[PDB]
Amino acid sequence: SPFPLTSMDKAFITVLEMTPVLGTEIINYRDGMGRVLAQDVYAKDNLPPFPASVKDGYAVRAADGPGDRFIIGESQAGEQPTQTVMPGQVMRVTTGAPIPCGADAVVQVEDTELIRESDDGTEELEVRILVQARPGQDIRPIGHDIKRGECVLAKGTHMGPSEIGLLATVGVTEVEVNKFPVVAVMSTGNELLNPEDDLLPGKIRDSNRSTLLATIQEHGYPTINLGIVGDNPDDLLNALNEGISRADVIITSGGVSMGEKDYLKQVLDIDLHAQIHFGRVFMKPGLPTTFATLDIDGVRKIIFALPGNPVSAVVTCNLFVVPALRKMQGILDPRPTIIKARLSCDVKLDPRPEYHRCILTWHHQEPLPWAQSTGNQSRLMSMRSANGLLMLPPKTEQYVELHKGEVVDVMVIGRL
Amino acid sequence: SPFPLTSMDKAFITVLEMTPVLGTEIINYRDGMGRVLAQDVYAKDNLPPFPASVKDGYAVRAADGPGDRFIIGESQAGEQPTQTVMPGQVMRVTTGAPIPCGADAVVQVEDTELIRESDDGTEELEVRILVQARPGQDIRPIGHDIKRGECVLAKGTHMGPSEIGLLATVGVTEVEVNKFPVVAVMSTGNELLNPEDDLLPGKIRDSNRSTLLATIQEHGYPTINLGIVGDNPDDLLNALNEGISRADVIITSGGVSMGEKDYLKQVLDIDLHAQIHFGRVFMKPGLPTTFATLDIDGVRKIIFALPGNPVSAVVTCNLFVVPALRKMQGILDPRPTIIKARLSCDVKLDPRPEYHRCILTWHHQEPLPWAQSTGNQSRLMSMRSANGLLMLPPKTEQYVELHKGEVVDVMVIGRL
Repeated sequence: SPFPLTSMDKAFITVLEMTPVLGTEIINYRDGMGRVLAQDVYAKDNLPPFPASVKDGYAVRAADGPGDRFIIGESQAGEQPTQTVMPGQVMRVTTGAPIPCGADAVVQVEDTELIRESDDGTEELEVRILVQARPGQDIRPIGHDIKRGECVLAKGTHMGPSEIGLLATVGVTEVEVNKFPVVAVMSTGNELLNPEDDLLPGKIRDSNRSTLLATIQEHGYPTINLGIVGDNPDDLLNALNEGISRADVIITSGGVSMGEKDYLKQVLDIDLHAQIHFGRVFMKPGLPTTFATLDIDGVRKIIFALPGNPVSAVVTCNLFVVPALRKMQGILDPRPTIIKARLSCDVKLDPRPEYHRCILTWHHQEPLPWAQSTGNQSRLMSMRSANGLLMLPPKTEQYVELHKGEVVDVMVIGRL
Repeated sequence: SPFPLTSMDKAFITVLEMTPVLGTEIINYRDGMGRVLAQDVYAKDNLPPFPASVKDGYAVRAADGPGDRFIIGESQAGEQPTQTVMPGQVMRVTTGAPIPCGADAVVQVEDTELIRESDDGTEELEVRILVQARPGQDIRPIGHDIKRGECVLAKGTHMGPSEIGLLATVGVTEVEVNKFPVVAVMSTGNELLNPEDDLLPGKIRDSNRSTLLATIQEHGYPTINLGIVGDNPDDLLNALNEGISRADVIITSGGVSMGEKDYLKQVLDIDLHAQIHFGRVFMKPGLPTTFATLDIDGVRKIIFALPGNPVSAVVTCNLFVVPALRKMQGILDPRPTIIKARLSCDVKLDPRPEYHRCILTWHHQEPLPWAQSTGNQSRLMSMRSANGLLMLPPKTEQYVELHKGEVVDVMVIGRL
């Protein structure tokens, strides 16, 4: 130390290379949102499991052709019919009802005309079939949608609502998935008070813990608030030991610049015996960002020591922490989604790659969204929550500034 | 009935026009994610509340200019200094520390050279200042970032992690927000079994409840599972009455096509005394979709009767239900985000506007994402969860088909 400047590219790959994938657990399928399957899932039944009508109408014998027919009964959803349709007969069917024995096609009600009904009008007795049915018409045969023994979901699938619905369909209500990481967050600094506190001389409220915890919670991971820790080695070691005991990932903010600090980087190295992989990153903001791993008893803990600056802490959380968490919970390609957008304002480039929260908006019929950096002046736009992180290239002897309208990379960090 | 075909545009505006905005409640700021503020929030303190150093270095008198200086002490984060810097003196400062009386500028450590330190090396005693400081240099004056009395968040703001961090910063830990809707979901149909059940003759498992509940939960709203209800008027009325009692929004699936059904539309009208605003929509899938409101005791309940077809139920939930829920929880412009994408395959157009789940992907440096419809054939792509809903125009005497590469509208429905 001062630790080497690590390039942004190397820092990012290092995080993903060194981060473990968590082990597996069995869950109820209803709790599956955002989980990654650690097993293939097979169907144990056909869908449909009986031949089913696609339409409201009549189950017919195609070989009878068009003509006038006696209605012998009705096949209704949920009940296996017991009658057999004979020549000159049909059975009323509704969508989803089983096709009765004897019938080999369905004719939809619009292709029929009713001839006779009961005196009280509640039962149809005779119908005119106006068309020549093709065999199998408007019937879903057994297993048309899913066959018994078919693999319907592969291991590695990241589940959303439709996958949960598919598990329900096939009756696989307990599934093996990767665990979610438990993430502990602490803040360090003698100037910090809790949000609930009135100010005292020399002090400010801690906002990083809240911002970071919210960011992690937004992605669905369980969290632990480890509070504010004093900037001294003893208290820091104790807090880190608690985090290691209680969590898979520890995030700290503060204590990583040069000066009064570097207690933190020193404590990680000498007292905790952690391996610090990088301690400075060539990026703006985020220069003092630190990443370490600790191996205990065949388990790898990961530690992120983020800058105390509140803006820097939230940018680095989205760039480094979130992808790591995604890898830990089993997502095969944990990289963030990066989209192309048009800059709303001119921006000056820095020798470091630069990152800034922004709002992405689509304008009428224009194919690319516009990216407007936050914090810098309309009323409505100044109220929206950031959903992007602008990713600006470092300046070069040639490119020193980017202009309004130019296409840039933006990392998605909020629901769009 | 058969109810008039309502255009997709009219159906959508009707839903948003008729849906109420819920009342307000006070919450702890930590629970604020996704909430909409129903109050303006003001700062009661300045940030910083004392003049603060931007840098590690020395607090100086600019009028002394460059030269050799006695270091009289250190100002550290969290402690108000008690000494006054006199001519020819400086005080060590770290980033965030208060500027002592007497000093009017900070010179960063890189613009200095140390002359003398204590015998044990732990305390700096004399330093050479190499530059002419400008008055106020590297100091954040009181209120530079936030002024006492400043409105930092406006009513109508939809909160994310950064807004939660801002509440923590200003110490406003309880805030008035709109309530979230409680959404009850039931399925109807005599053919339906619970996911936990083995199949019986004539029956299939209910997947809609699971898919719909997951979709609603993904957006963060509380839900109630009302189970499977028999397709008969008595049981339907009882279930609806339970939903009305327990929830703000009731979603049913099944019972809305012509035939064995229309018990549901009849029960809503005659027994529940609800106002059905539309009962068919000119769309594919989703034709039988029904929307109703019920006013009791100055409270408006909303009821969506979605198609029983599992694909139709999930498309209609994203098009109609989600925007309604967004309006109920106070979001000022509850419309979904619609983006432009390139079709991955040729598609035939229908006389109805058509909607289909898809996966959006960005390719290397290409500015527009590609949209690939689900369900229709690579391995990896067939595993991803849908994040889009393709919105296809109705066919016209001129446009009958859309080709691979053509730009189409896609509604975002998943984290991208």
